[PDB]
Amino acid sequence: GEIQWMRPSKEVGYPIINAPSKTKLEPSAFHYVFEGVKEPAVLTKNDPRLKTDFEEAIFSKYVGNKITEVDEYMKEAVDHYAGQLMSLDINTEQMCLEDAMYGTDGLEALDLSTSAGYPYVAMGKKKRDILNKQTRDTKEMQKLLDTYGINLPLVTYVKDELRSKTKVEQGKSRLIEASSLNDSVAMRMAFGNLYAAFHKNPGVITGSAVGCDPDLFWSKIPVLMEEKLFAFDYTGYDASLSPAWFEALKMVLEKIGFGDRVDYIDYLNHSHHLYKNKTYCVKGGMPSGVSGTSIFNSMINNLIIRTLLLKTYKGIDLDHLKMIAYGDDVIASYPHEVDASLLAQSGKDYGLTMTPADKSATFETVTWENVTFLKRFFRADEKYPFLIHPVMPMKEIHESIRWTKDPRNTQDHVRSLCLLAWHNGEEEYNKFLAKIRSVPIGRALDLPEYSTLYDRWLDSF
Ligand code: NA
Repeated sequence: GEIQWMRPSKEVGYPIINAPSKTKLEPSAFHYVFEGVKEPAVLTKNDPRLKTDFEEAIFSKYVGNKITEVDEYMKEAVDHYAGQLMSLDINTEQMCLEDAMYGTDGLEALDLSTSAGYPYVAMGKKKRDILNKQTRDTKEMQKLLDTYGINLPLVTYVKDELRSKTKVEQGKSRLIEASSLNDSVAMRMAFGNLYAAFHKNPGVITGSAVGCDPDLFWSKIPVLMEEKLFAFDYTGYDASLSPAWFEALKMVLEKIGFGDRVDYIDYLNHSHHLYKNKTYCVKGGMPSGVSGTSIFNSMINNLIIRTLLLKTYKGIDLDHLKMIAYGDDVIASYPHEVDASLLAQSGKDYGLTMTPADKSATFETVTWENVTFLKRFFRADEKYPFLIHPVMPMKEIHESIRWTKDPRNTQDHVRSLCLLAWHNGEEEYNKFLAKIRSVPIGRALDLPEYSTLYDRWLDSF
């Protein structure tokens, strides 16, 4: 991805977009009960903690574009992945406006709390004033579609979240690209059935894990991965995607029956953005935040890995490449050992910056003991080995509980953490509950005991 130009929004006919400048994050009742080092990300150029230009840091993710066209290996990757998706019999029909708006089997309704994007965000008009979940009314929406059309600018927001000290000082805050409600609705109508098919089919056929339930899905994964596992991390995956990857994606879509609406992918690839009082144009780069983002990033990941394997290991048998992606995150396997370091090398030529799985310093062999997916390890249950525990380390959880974005959601926030933490074992879980209950706020929460979560887990399969 590469920013073509950037300039005052007024010069191109756009209003200044006002965005929050103060974080909603504040020390929670457990701030000093648990250890942590993360703080709220910088949200403005005038933040006292900044040790470098803010605007420069937040846009540096656009490292540029390394490839213009779709080469021989990419076409091969496209044919193989498309043929594989072909076996799911995905309904290629367009999804009606009502379902695209309020949901249907395999697709949740539109999130009524997130931004409505441009121009609504500039007219002070919110989603709540456009759709009614009880009515499933599509009259206002329709009227808005006809009035403002599609292919509207995306609104760039800084993500209000916890970041490390380094990332705070280096102004490395992440950005959200809120697309207009019109495009979101248009895209969910165009790809609604594709999204549904993926959500209902997490695994090695879609090569996607979006819409999955770790508690249940973890037990299915091992029986889907071949003998040798391999994985690696990406640096600025979304922003690094070159236009060629979007073209490769459209080819996949064409081959599976959606060639009818590949133009919507151009909207993602060559995108128009609004940030504060500036407007900019980007060539390449996936708009992190847009509807379908997760799925399209996952699809492109399936193309990338296949491409690097073809380029690096001619004669590789893609039919035995078993991988599951969730955006840039991936867990892959092959009957034979492969060199991630070599693949990483090939990756550079495709505009991808690949590094050792889980911040390792060197490319080490990935095993079932050290592999992670969505920050979770895999651990067989001591009593019933066929049941696999998704284990997220307590560090992440400790960092999160020390802050709050709304005192009214303390119960939900802490319960959420509990559903992640109990998998670390009973000894650990109880220590966690005890600390929570060492302060008044914690003692007033209704939290599930270990044996309760274990029983609930077994009863969920
Ligand atoms: Na883009």
